[PDB]
Amino acid sequence: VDPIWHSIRAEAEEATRNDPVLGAFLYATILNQPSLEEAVMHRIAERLGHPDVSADILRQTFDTMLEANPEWSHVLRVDIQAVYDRDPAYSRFMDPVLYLKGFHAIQTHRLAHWLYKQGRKDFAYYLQSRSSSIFQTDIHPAARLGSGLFLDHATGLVVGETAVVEDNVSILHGVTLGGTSSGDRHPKIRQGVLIGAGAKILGNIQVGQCSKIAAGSVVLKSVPHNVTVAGVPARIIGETGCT
Amino acid sequence: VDPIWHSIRAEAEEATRNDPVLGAFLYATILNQPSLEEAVMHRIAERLGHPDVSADILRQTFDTMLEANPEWSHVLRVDIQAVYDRDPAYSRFMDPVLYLKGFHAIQTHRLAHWLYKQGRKDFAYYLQSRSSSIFQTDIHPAARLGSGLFLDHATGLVVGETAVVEDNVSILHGVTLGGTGKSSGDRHPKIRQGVLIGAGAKILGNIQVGQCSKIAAGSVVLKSVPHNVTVAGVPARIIGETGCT
Amino acid sequence: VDPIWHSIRAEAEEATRNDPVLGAFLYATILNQPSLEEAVMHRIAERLGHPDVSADILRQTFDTMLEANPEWSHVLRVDIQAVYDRDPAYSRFMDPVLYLKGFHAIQTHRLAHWLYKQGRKDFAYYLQSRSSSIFQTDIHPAARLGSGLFLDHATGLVVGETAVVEDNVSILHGVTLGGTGSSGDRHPKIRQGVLIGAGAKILGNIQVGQCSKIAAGSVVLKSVPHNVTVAGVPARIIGETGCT
Amino acid sequence: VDPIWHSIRAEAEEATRNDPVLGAFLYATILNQPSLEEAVMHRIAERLGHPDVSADILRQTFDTMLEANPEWSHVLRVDIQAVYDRDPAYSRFMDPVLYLKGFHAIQTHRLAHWLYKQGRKDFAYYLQSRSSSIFQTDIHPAARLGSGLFLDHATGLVVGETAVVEDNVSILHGVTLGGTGKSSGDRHPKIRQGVLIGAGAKILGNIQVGQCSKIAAGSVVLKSVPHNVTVAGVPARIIGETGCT
Amino acid sequence: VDPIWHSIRAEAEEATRNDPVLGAFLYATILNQPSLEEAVMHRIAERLGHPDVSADILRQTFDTMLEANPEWSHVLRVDIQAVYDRDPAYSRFMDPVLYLKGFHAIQTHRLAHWLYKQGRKDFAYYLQSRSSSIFQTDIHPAARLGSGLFLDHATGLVVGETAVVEDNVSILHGVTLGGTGKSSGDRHPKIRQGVLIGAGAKILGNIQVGQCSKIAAGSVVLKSVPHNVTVAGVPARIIGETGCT
Amino acid sequence: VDPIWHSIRAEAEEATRNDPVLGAFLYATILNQPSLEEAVMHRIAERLGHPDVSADILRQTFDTMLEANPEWSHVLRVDIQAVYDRDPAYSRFMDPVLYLKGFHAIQTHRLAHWLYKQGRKDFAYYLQSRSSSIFQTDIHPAARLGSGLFLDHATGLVVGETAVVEDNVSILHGVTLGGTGKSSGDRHPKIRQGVLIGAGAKILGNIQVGQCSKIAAGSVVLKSVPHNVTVAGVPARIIGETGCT
Ligand SMILES: [Mg+2]
Ligand SMILES: [Mg+2]
Ligand SMILES: [Mg+2]
Ligand SMILES: [Mg+2]
Ligand SMILES: [Mg+2]
Repeated sequence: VDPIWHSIRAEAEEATRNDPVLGAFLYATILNQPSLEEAVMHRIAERLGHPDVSADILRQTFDTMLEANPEWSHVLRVDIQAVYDRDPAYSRFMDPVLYLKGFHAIQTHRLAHWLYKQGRKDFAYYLQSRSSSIFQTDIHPAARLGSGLFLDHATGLVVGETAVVEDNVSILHGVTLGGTSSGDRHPKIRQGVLIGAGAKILGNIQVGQCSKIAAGSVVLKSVPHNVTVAGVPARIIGETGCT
Repeated sequence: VDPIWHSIRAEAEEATRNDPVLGAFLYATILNQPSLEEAVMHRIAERLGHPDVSADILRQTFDTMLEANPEWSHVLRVDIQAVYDRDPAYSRFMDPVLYLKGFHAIQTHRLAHWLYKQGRKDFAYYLQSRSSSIFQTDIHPAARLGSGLFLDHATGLVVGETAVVEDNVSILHGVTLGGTGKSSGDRHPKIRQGVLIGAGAKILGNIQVGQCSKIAAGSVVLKSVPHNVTVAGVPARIIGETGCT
Repeated sequence: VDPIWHSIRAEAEEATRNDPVLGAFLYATILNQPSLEEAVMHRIAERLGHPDVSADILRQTFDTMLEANPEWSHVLRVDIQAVYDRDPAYSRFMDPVLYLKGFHAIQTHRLAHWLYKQGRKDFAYYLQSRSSSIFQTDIHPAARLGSGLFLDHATGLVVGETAVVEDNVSILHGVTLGGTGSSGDRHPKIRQGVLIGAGAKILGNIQVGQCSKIAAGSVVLKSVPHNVTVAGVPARIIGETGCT
Repeated sequence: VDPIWHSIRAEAEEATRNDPVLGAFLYATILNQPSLEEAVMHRIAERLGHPDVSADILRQTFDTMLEANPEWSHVLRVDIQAVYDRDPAYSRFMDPVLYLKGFHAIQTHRLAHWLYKQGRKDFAYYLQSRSSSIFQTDIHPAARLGSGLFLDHATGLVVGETAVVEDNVSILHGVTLGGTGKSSGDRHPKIRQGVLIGAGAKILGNIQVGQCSKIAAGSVVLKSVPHNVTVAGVPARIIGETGCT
Repeated sequence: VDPIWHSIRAEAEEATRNDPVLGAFLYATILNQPSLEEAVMHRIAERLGHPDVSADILRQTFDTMLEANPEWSHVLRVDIQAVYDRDPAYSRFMDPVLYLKGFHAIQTHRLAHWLYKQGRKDFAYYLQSRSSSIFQTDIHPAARLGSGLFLDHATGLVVGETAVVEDNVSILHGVTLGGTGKSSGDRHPKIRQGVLIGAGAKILGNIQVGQCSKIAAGSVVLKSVPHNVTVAGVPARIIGETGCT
Repeated sequence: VDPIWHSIRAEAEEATRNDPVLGAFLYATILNQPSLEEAVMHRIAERLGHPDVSADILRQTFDTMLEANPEWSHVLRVDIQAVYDRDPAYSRFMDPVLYLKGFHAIQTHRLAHWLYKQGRKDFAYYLQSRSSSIFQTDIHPAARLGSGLFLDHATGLVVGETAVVEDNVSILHGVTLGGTGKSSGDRHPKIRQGVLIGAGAKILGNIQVGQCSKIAAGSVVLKSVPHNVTVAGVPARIIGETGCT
């Protein structure tokens, strides 16, 4: 049972038929692959590949991560499901896999996070640098991100060293989870939270579960659960629930 | 008669004499080209090319768009003329064609939009994905952008699926024409002709910005803006009257 | 003696020991290089290198800039020292040289700026274009940037043609030093020691006085006195501060 | 009508259907191309392309050669027909166009040869160098090669600066059309119409190989060869009579 | 129990410690690989990879042939064993896997041969074209090559469509197993077990070279050669007796 | 003074004005370079560069060789002078530096030879493997080559582990300095000074070719040759007197 994988294979076959100049891209990336994991690792490694460190090295490293962490198989599928559930602009499971840099960046972080805890700090920093340049997402490898994360549009995401994001969170573009203290100094974003475009959340503060942070908000103090905050500085302007 | 082409040709010629190391780039992109259209498609294809999908296939596919849409020839030139007229930092028609990712992003979108309407949705998504990563401009292929569009600096632009931008619009970096977050069906802004949108501005929801209006940098616009006004702030308020360029 | 360069070589040697698969990257960019300058020029050239204009051409041109501006040797070391002193997420001098695109964007501008003063505007604009696309930093070649500059995270930086930034300034991502809405000199002057918060927009022919701090998300449309903190849309003075 | 072209397009269509992963290669090289000329020029540019001199610059230059030498359209097709008639290992018109380096090298020579005449000697020598490295054919740009030329397998062919090859010749791999002692002047072979040159044959000096004759494999030819003979051995000696076909 | 595999890993580890700049190459090609088969496929795919057809697609296609053809695992190791035993210039099992183009060209043909039989003739001919350009070995995908084949130096190898090379054969560079002889049908040589073919030798026509025989460098062979002889000369003459060993 | 270098710079300058599209190539390879050494190292590294092992790593390793072997500065110049003096087909000192794979193969070998002597055997074999594939010259890094070596056309050169080539030797394409089949230690030829070796010639065994002698094209040399003679044939016989220069 892997309904997502078989959906993705069917989409890739139709796409190839529908546009056969894309067949090298679709066969290499989806159709020739033995699994969804290897198709995701392959695509991300090809986007991050560079003369400095080949796609192959990245792909091979990704594989060793997947072997030290077989639960990523589940997390990964939950992440794809998040996009499929939450983004109306895209209708296929194949879309975050092939196209969506936010999805690419999340799994890249998962790689660099694992590497970083292994003492492989340069590899992790390399991935961090490459993701920042190619996906425009600067996430410190020490950062903790939950499963079912939705990073929509993504451009300009900054996430600090001691930041934590829990499960089922949605983050848009232009968001900072940063400082400025110099110990634990970055936000903790509890489960189900939505963070709107351009929001700045600064300091070791907490954003309560199910809360919403309106676009352009500057959040300088903890936000309770089930509320909506907005503005510079952010004040409560509404109530909400984990919908 | 094509004064934009011939002036770009003479700009490239001087640039090569001035800096001979750039001769391969200037000849391949401009001087060896038979037309402005071909030069523009070449430059863009080269910026977007990747081992996943070669610049050649992008270039070839661009040309199929120009065949099916000859009016792109005119749209291309008014988009160049917009940069020439509105940006004081550059003085040559060649500058947007060679260097400015905003201009490249616009034409990329026009290709993707055409492809999307033809049912070639993976090709359109691929271009949108590549434009987002390379030009930092995330424009859904279903979005509708008019001619005379000036995308200045560009970085961080997001334009939603149901957005419409009319003619002679100018948009700065860090601009979102997006949704509130509910949110389905027509849920993205309508930007009427002559509008200027300042840096970092967020315009959210199926709301309209009336013709010839100006949105100051950093504004968060949640309700419709009438024509002929300037709005600023979080949330936006009308601060002044204003007119078209 | 060049303790910064000698620490980097040591950091890179241990790095390859620790992770040998990165040996090609680390030997090519650091250990094989005769100097810190050539390691920095080489990394930047590899990042910006493209079929259109090769890394080799970029690297060669960088060396000519170095040859013509000996003082860059000193400026480069103060910029590195700044990341080391001011950023708690990184512990090695090698970090900005290898990974930090803000650092790479600054030295890229110093090259484009020099080129642009030589009349080599196309080479200048090509660098500007590439840096805007690869490092997400759009700095006009005519802008002036002082030494000890720290560009943290960098993504979305926009710096206009007439902008001036003095020594020892720190600038976060999403910053605009731009204009609104004119003709000539229309861009800000950021005096020494200033800190500019994430997302902050500083527009027009205005100045931010020495040691001042602009908070995250501030929109600054009037000149800011020395030794203050400003915040808000639009910004107002919310405090007093000094240099460090 | 251009029957060769139309056959090639149909063959490329079937090929893509039979093995879709080859679709990018087959579309970019054949199906997206507007003419046979452009398909051939494109494939060759891609094979020769390098970071030193991009495929694009090679492809643009080639197109410049075609404009100044409209005769090439014909030469190209008779070269292709030569392969289709003389090689039993291949059944399709597109085989030479996509795959056969001997064919690629002849058309590279034609480009180099024209450049050379134009005083563009670096570009000529660059192609010669790249062809020698990638197709293993070293042909001096000053060499003259006729049409209906068949370079079968090709590896290790060397053709001297003053060599001439007439129409309808077939040359195998390992063939030297080379020099003898030193000497500076006219010093390489003139090969007349219809000659077949066997594998590994060495033909040295300003000597002539007459109309319709056959050099067997491994022959060392140091003296002129009459028309309508077959020669063989070291030193090459006549062994039979032969004619054209 | 894969003593070849285990020695190769150990050679790669030592080589990386000895020359750390080669670490990316040796990790990616050896030490990050799960098997000898995947390392050999990877190396070959990287050497033949091109923007026309990526290394990735080659590697994926290779892995498919391994799947459908489990026999190759054995043929591969008797090939590698052939090199270790027969070449005095190289001391490691890692050497053919990484460096030796003759070894690469052999395994490449085995892929192309399989594809050709599946009806994927274009992919077979692309591999043939690419091998001929990069390894200088032109082997028709319909040629039948036995196990334990040693191709030493390789440059200039040409093997016709109807050729058959039996097991335990050694072939030097510059060798042709070719035709006369565009007669169509069965028209290329049949080389029997244990044969040694010297540099430069040309074997032409549907003829046979019998077991354990030795063809001296430069020989031109136009008629069947019996078992257990050494032939030499242009034309080739039996000059002696020889045993297998 | 360094007249070779100055002449190359002037040639380069002239070439770029003659053909501006080649400016990126000619600046990056010659005009932007501070020495002849660095120009030659750069060209070779760019031809040999691959995703497996970047041109930068090769170029940096070549620098290391130069740092330890300042003597190569002279060896390099006399190698360039050999081409200028001996090849009537090219009139500029720049020609071998840019174009001639035989000259590139020589300096590649000198690097590989030095690495091999340092115990960096894998880097040495990789260079040997790459040169074989890209220049078609298979030279074992343990071979000793003197200065003033002219490798004309080069395709198919094979030089064995224990071969020695003394100064001012000229070797054509298709040449083997190899072994016979009774191999142990020294099993490859010794070519003394001033020898000319003709195209396709095979010199097999631990035999010696004496001073100023000439080996005619196609020859198979199986026993030692005294000084001041020409040999020819299969196998080769002394056919006259000669004397070199
Ligand atoms: Mg390509
Ligand atoms: Mg092409
Ligand atoms: Mg190059
Ligand atoms: Mg590759
Ligand atoms: Mg030559």
